[PDB]
Amino acid sequence: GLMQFTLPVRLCKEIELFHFDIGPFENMWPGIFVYMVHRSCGTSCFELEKLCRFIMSVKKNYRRVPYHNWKHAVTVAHCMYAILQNNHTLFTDLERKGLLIACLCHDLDHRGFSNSYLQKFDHPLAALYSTSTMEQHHFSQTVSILQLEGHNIFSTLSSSEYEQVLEIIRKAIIATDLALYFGNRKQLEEMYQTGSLNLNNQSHRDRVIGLMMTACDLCSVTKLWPVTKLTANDIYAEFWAEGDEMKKLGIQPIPMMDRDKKDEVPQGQLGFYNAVAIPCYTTLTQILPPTEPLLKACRDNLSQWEKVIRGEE
Ligand SMILES: Cc1nc2ccc(CCc3nc(-c4ccccc4)cn3C)nn2c1C
Ligand SMILES: [Mg+2]
Ligand SMILES: [Zn+2]
Repeated sequence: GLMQFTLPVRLCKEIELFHFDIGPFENMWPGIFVYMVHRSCGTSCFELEKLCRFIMSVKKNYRRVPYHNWKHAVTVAHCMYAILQNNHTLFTDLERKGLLIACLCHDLDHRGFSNSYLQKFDHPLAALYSTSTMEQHHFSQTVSILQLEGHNIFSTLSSSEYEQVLEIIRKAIIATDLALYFGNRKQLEEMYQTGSLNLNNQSHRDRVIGLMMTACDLCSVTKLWPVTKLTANDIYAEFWAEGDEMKKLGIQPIPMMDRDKKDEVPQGQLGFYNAVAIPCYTTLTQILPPTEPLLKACRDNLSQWEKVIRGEE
């Protein structure tokens, strides 16, 4: 109860910043998460013993893939921590509880393959879940782990408060399906622009949390350039393995997934920043002004990929 988590001084200061990198010491990542829950939510949000047992079971259910791994989970939770801490008064008690957990769980048991590859392979998960296939699975794995003995971190919530937090987590995880992001951001853009956006309207809040989930999920493009650049190598190592598997099924993959077309990576990142990332952080900054450093960092990284193309690196 009187037992804080404290971080060394450099991590204590830099963890508050949006561009923080959680580091290569895997054994410190649980401590970093608990630290963030404690300042974001409170030392009373969760029973320490249950929360530590939940974190360790979540870790165990992330696989040893190049990108969609335990480090990605904790990275996405840290971006959500930074958003919540820079927007103190905008979020409910239940939302603070649910959103860091949703972020830690959002890619549980990822195999390093897209929804499209599962559907072409005819994976059983593609018959169980016809849209947002991996995302319905991540939510299903989250509920499985919450139901293990001694793992119910929400045990103190009422029946209806429990149902609300699980519903925040479900919508937050479904929203990480990038297919859904384009339409969500268009609606939010129109709502903001015609001044109909209303944070007392639950369906509006839902959309705003959706966009926060996309922003946290893509936060690799908001880091210092050497982090951004080295993370892109992991991102492509997955896509290229999926491309290899597409070629094994007798299907030319898209160029993004074809290792034979490595050379167009710089131009592929430009389209990504222009079509996905910059629009995401722009609309997020319009709705939540203190998230502007994510947009500024994204713009700085777009300019670095421009320099790669001009052969200045
Ligand atoms: C956080 C984050 N999330 C993502 C998701 C996808 C991508 C790849 C983006 C892309 N590359 C290509 C491409 C590459 C080589 C040859 C031809 C085309 C196409 N496109 C859209 N980057 N990414 C990042 C950085
Ligand atoms: Mg995902
Ligand atoms: Zn993710």
